[PDB]
Amino acid sequence: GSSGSSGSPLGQIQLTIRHSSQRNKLIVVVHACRNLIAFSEDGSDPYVRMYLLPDKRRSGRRKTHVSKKTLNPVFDQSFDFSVSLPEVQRRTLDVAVKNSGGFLSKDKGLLGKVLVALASEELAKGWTQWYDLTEDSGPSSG
Repeated sequence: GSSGSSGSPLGQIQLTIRHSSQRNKLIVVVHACRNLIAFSEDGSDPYVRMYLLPDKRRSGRRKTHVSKKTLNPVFDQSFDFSVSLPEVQRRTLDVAVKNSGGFLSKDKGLLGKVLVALASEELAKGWTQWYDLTEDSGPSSG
């Protein structure tokens, strides 16, 4: 280990995950994000991306609105996906918050991303917490 940054400079995000066994669906609410560094003070366009791993098909892509001229975007929206617990369990919810600044850049510019394990049993009830975004460097157990 090496001494470096102290805290979560990339940013964080709060998502309420709750999978009902009766409805066999996966509900995910995107309250809002904070501490989202901008590639340029001028203004960045932060946005949350939700993907049901492993499947990454570019068809079921479910994301929230893209706020402009702001670092702390707010959507407070709620999504849903018809998936049985048996599956969602061995699956993962790829949640990455990048900036849609495709203007004179030619890159996605990853600001921050965090993975969540839906292999929990306390999903029916649901929980709320701030997932501290981290760098790409990480295991992809899809």
